[PDB]
Amino acid sequence: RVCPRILMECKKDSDCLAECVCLEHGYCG
Repeated sequence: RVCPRILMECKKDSDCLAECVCLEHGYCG
């Protein structure tokens, strides 16, 4: 559940660092 709250763009879930995932807005959780 390690996914600090940051708003960066993302194309796919792997694009985000840590355990974060790419949410509907196209940004990491």
